Amino acid sequence: MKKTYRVTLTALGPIFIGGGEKLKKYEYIFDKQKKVAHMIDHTKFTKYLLE
RNA sequence: ACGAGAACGCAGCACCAGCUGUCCAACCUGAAGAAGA
Repeated sequence: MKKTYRVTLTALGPIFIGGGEKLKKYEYIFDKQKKVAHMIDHTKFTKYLLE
């Protein structure tokens, strides 16, 4: 008979799996001043470009 | 100078009454973004 054993994932290491791909820095910011990176949303960017 | 002549087989009348094209059934099965960029 089926049972229930709850399991967790203490991902001590960083993870990568594929769901898609993106090209060079045309919609994401790769800063180097304070060493941070950024990825954009969609709707706010659309409104920003509209204005 | 016909066993003759004259004489609508015609008049009234709903192929109609009741009746679920319904019942059961999963659009379901099997299938890593890796890899020497």
